[PDB]
Amino acid sequence: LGVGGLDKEFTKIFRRAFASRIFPPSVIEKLGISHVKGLLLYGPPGTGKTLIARKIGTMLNAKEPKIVNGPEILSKYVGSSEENIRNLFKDAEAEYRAKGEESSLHIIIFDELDSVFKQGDNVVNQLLAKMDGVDQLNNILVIGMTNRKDLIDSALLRPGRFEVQVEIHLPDEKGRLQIFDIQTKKMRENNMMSDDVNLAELAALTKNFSGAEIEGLVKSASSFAINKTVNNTKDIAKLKVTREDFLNALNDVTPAFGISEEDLKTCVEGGMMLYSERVNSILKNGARYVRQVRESDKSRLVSLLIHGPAGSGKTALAAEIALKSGFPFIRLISPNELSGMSESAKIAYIDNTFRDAYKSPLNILVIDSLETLVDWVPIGPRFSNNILQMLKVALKRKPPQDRRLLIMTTTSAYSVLQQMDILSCFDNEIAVPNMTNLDELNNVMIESNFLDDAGRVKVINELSRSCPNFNVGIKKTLTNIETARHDEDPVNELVELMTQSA
Amino acid sequence: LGVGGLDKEFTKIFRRAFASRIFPPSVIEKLGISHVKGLLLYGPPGTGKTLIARKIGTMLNAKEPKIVNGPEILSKYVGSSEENIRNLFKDAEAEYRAKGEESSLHIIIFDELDSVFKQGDNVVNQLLAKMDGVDQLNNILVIGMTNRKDLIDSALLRPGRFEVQVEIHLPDEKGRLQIFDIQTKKMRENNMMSDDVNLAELAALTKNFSGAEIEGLVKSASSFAINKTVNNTKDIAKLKVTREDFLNALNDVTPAFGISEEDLKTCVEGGMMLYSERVNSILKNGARYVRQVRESDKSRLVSLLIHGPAGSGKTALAAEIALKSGFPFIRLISPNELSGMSESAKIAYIDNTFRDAYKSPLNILVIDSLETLVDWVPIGPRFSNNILQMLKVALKRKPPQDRRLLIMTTTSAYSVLQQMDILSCFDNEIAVPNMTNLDELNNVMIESNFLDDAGRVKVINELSRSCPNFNVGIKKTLTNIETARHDEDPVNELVELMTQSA
Ligand SMILES: Nc1ncnc2c1ncn2[C@@H]1O[C@H](COP(=O)(O)OP(=O)(O)OP(=O)(O)O)[C@@H](O)[C@H]1O
Ligand SMILES: Nc1ncnc2c1ncn2[C@@H]1O[C@H](COP(=O)(O)OP(=O)(O)OP(=O)(O)O)[C@@H](O)[C@H]1O
Ligand SMILES: Nc1ncnc2c1ncn2[C@@H]1O[C@H](COP(=O)(O)OP(=O)(O)O)[C@@H](O)[C@H]1O
Ligand SMILES: Nc1ncnc2c1ncn2[C@@H]1O[C@H](COP(=O)(O)OP(=O)(O)O)[C@@H](O)[C@H]1O
Ligand SMILES: [Mg+2]
Ligand SMILES: [Mg+2]
Repeated sequence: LGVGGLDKEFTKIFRRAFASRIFPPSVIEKLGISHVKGLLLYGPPGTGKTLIARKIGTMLNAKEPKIVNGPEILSKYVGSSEENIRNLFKDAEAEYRAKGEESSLHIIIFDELDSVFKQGDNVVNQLLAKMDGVDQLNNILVIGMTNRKDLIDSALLRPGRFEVQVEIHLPDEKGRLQIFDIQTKKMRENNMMSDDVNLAELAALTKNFSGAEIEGLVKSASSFAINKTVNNTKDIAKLKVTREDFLNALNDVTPAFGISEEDLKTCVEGGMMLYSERVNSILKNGARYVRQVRESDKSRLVSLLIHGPAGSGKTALAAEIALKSGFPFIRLISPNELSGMSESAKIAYIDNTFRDAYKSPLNILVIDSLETLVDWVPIGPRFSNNILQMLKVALKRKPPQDRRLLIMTTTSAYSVLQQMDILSCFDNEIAVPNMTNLDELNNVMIESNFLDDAGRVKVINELSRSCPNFNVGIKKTLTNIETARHDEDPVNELVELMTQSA
Repeated sequence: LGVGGLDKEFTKIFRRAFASRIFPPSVIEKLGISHVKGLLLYGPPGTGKTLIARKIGTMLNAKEPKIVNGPEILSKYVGSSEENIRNLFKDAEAEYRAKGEESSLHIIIFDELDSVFKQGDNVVNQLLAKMDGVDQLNNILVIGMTNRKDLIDSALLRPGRFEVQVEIHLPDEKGRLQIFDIQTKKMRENNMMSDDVNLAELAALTKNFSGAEIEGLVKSASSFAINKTVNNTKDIAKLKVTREDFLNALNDVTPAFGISEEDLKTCVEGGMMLYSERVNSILKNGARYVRQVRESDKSRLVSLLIHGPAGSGKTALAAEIALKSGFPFIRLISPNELSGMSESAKIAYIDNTFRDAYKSPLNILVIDSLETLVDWVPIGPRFSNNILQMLKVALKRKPPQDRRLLIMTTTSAYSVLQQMDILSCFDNEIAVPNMTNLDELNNVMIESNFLDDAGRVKVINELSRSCPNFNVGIKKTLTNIETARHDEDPVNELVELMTQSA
């Protein structure tokens, strides 16, 4: 037919809404049943809802559907907006006067149905009165479509109105291998496709692409072969695309529900040097929870707290554990995203982020500096109570239907979180200490190629009686080393910075 | 073609948006790909985004591009505003009905697209309908332009809408040489340009000029040579522009993204004298960080705190370090800039200043009198929490894309910042102490010729017995020395003032 990967939920639509339309009225009169008049489809954008609503009508040989946009009718002035509602059905009315129950099936698509409620009452009255009032047309069938099911009021969902509802899902790996077979077909039968490409590879790499994004990949890959030979010449009738084109294109289309990789990675890491055994222990703990979530049925939600002094290195460890996990979906929430929003906008940004994490089979979330998102200042104290009560719920709600996620949160002010008592949310606590031994500083000096070994010995010797007991974080230690590299005499400056920091 | 310095952007634009229009229709119908309908260009103003749109379309010999300006739609009356969106496409429809699919390309430029969202839903919806709806045209391509990309709703950026996005940067030194080649062409071939000029020099002095400001320079340098002949004369054919005429024009034109020279030099500095050995060490240690930021790869953000008593000389040291750096971009934020603004306007002025600093290769910021920007007063205490949380984030965010900057900030209220808990933001702290020795008072008098030295002994001989332990700042000392000079008995006046001031 033309739609891939929906073979299950395709069946249910036909069974309830259309199979009754195939039989002639005389056997329907024998049963005394009455045709359903509304259907509601919901799911994430770009998944092919309209494609279903169009392709089904071809099997009935029905009229090509009318299509309407909510925001248009709502943003039009009330006058033509009002009169446009009544103008719609005249065709479905007209053939009913001419032919009645022999009349051909009519269909109307009403897009963005939630836009009416997210603030059309006349439209809702008129739209119902034509299908459920006394002026009941039997010709019509209205398809509603929305991204959010929770905004539509139950007054529309009682029987006779929108009585059947279906959910559309992102395609799994068996499905993307079908969607490639649909999109590429014309390139294959004309032999414009090389034979080194193999679609069983491309279905595995496109780990989370939706249906609409796979076209962008095919179209983008094809655009290299054209540009390779332009600049009105021969070989126009001899063009081929190559597996090289199908691997360059993966850099020009970036998926939604993907990995934010210019965050983390190049931004959050300036090193990772295993100066002490305690670092190896923490990275082994972090990697164990990542596999427990992958390989267990019994725990779909885990959340961890990472805490310690300021500048001790918490955020780089939370990112390093994530990039090695390989999960399809990763995002973070940090103060850099929320700057300049009003409080009423901040709560909507947090809420929308969690609504996305319930749509992929595996997920990670990172929350950076929880004490800063709440606006804590100790002089009052002053803080936002509305934002605190949002997070306190979101950390306990479990995702639906065997989806699962791992949450990691970091803080510098454990004494304050204990005073708000929210510590009943977390399943475990990981503590990060500062540096405290001169042997650890020797490892840092070696690993960063400070200077030749004759110099490093004197620096350790000098501190060994000037300040044997110092206590300083790794973030500051790597700064003092880097400024002394540029002075006249590093050995006599680095000691003076470290004793000031001690 | 006549556009310079934008090599890499040109390939990326041509490959995706236009190459598909060059091949014959029969081969595109063979592949089955579909033409891209929208392209988004963003960057700083005056950098040739509109220029590119005209000069690309001439290679296709397409029709002259229509132009419409966002505020010219929005500020009209709604009725004629609404009608104009329907009017704009009338030509593209009419040719399509006459030619069908073989119609020539049409192109439309939509300027200040970010004006529509910062409040347009009708005009947004109608614009989408012509490119994404049932009535979608194949003849059009729509070019969008913005400066503040983050104001675009991501609903515009999904496949099929504004699918491709490109950033235009300020030119580097390899590029500014090409712009002078283009702009001077007519002057050189008519021989109206002297042989004493050297375009490879002027490209180096125009250290941060944008393309639109080099037109202003070349025009202004020509106006001197014209005016030199008027008050209109015979022998006009003798004209030449000369190297000196560019050196005079380079004072009449001043760029954005340049030094705020007169607000640093004339206001903040009023004599710098090396009265004591502590002052040599602060300037030496301050000049080290300026070459760390210039030369090191691994550190791209640095922030310093300068703190100490009132009137000690803190603001004059911050400006003296800046004016010797030679960095291209320098600015300061001080209470004089924000006086009389509303709290909702103060936050907007601070935010916009940091987003300019992220566009140049090297930058400095001075943030003066930190406890005054917050309005802190101890009787309540009262202060603004919304401004404090604006600064606490902005001091930690690293600049994008291998750019770098140095931040310096000054305070008198170290005992208060220790309560607001913001001292984790700063990498090093510099202390500026008061005067305490009569050798320091002697050095200040010698530098400023208070009076002949046979008198100058007596001031110290009396203070040495009247009150040796005087403790005063340099700001008050220079004020006392200047008011005694105009008296009848300078010796007693200065001794009295310093004894009282202590
Ligand atoms: N083994 C390590 N553990 C932690 N950090 C390391 C290690 N090796 C190098 N680093 C570096 O130390 C710095 C730690 O910075 P980071 O921002 O994570 O500190 P932080 O404690 O989170 O700061 P804040 O408390 O202000 O959030 C980074 O530049 C990181 O590359
Ligand atoms: N070595 C020096 N260091 C600092 N200032 C000096 C020095 N020599 C002369 N001056 C002069 O002393 C004055 C110091 O004034 P300035 O406004 O910098 O004080 P301040 O510490 O900023 O005062 P406030 O604490 O109110 O900001 C300036 O006019 C400056 O030119
Ligand atoms: N499962 C699928 N199989 C084939 N094509 C698909 C599929 N999903 C999306 N598409 C393609 O993307 C478009 C259909 O999705 P569309 O209806 O535009 O998204 P939405 O449902 O958000 O309106 C068509 O161009 C269609 O060919
Ligand atoms: N890269 C460039 N090469 C040559 N001239 C340029 C360039 N960029 C800008 N100019 C000059 O600046 C003038 C105005 O630029 P404009 O296209 O209006 O910039 P924008 O549209 O981004 O404001 C142009 O007419 C042109 O002569
Ligand atoms: Mg942190
Ligand atoms: Mg000052």
